[PDB]
Amino acid sequence: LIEVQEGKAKILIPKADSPVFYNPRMALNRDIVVVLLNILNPKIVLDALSATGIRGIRFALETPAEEVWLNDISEDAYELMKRNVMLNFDGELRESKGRAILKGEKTIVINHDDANRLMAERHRYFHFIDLDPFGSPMEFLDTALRSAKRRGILGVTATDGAPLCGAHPRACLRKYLAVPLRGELCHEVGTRILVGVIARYAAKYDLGIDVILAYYKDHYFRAFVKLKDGARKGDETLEKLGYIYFDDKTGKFELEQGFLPTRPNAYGPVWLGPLKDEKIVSKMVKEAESLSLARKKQALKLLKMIDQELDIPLFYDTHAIGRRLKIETKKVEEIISALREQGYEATRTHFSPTGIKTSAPYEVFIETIKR
Ligand SMILES: C[S@@+](CCC(N)C(=O)[O-])C[C@@H]1OC(n2cnc3c(N)ncnc32)C(O)[C@@H]1O
Repeated sequence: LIEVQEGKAKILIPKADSPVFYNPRMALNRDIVVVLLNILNPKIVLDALSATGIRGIRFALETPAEEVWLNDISEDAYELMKRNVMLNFDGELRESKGRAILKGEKTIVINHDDANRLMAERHRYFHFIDLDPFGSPMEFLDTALRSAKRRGILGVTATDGAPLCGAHPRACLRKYLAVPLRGELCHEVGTRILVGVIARYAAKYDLGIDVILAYYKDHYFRAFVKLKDGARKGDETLEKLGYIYFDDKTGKFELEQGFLPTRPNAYGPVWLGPLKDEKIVSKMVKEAESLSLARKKQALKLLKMIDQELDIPLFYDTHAIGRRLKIETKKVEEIISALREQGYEATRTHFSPTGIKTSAPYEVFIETIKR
């Protein structure tokens, strides 16, 4: 059992297969949540699957959250959670039947249980829930949508890019109830599928969603959504769903808005609405800068890219399109400059190193990239 530090938190992690899971590479993902929570200010928050407890501990130490819940089904994780919490906080941790509570400046609740059972007990209780599972979050989604306030925030992660990026089509249909698209656009389609499944599951509770921030990074998808209260809110949310058509011979895509597609070879359903709230993401860049984070340089690099990134469905991948059409292409920076000079919005995208988001028609893009 060695000690490590992440952000303002110091935790004990076992040494190697490990009894309690901890991934230092996820320090960035945790930094982004911290930044967002300092903008939204949720009071009651839940770290549904905390393992070592690092996420919830940082929520308590680095954000305005007043009541923080840490939960894990593993006995080992639970014991480690209590230890690391008391490693960062003073006081006596009162425990009773797989539940330990500390009532200090911040109220910390440590629970040993199935996330679905805990969330079912806390109906319409949390202002913010963070679902960070090992793989798919689908077995916890429906209950999280009932555990969060009707105007709460949901932070969702999916680490199984295989089905979301199209490698495992069958699994994607089973888990996400959507037809995935392979290729250069898969990182974004996977992200829009995640957001779209959250929107679809939310509808039955007469709730809609506004995406605060949804992105892809190092083989995992993240979606922060704000629940909207009302049947009409839910109707308008479903109206933002749609499908994608992809011509594998050219890289040209088409979009169809609607609950159901009306042509063959449709991919989706996917969320065709905004993948970010401009104002909030803009504020996150500033907030990240004024905060001490675990991976501050990587967090700013990602947030700045997303901040300047055009918020529009899909993009054109210079490399992939070049390979499909069998043509030579210009460099990305040369293409963006050329597109802007012609009056079209054009930016790079975090979804791909060679991707370009632009309002320009496919044909205009092709004429511009042709070298
Ligand atoms: C990759 S880890 C989570 C990490 C994290 N939240 C962070 O930033 O370190 C997911 C894990 O979820 C678990 N788990 C699996 N099923 C669960 C369930 N039904 N309820 C609560 N926890 C569960 C674990 O035992 C384990 O600690």
